[PDB]
Amino acid sequence: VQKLSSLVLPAEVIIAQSSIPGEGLGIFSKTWIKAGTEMGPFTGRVIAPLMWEVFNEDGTVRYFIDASWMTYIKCARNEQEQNLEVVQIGTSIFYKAIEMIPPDQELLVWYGN
Repeated sequence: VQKLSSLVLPAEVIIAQSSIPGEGLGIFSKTWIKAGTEMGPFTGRVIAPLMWEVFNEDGTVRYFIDASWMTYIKCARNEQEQNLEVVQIGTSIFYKAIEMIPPDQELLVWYGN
């Protein structure tokens, strides 16, 4: 698996106007992004129970991470336009490409499974 770090904007992506109605900027692929590519860690403030649940082993919510160039990736409104899934590694949040992503396609993230 390719690993894109959340520190500095990867060569594999650029920022341009989001194809989605409300939010202005978005992340667009610049090269092919292979299936399984993981991006992160997504960093932010830990909030007691842009924001993602960090889960316990039993599937309950432990806390929220509230916010990187990753903060420019907009949310998929539905599974059809989703091409990134939130994955938890330990208590860290990564985004993972569900499938191969073609060049010049907006990166849109949501919950998986």
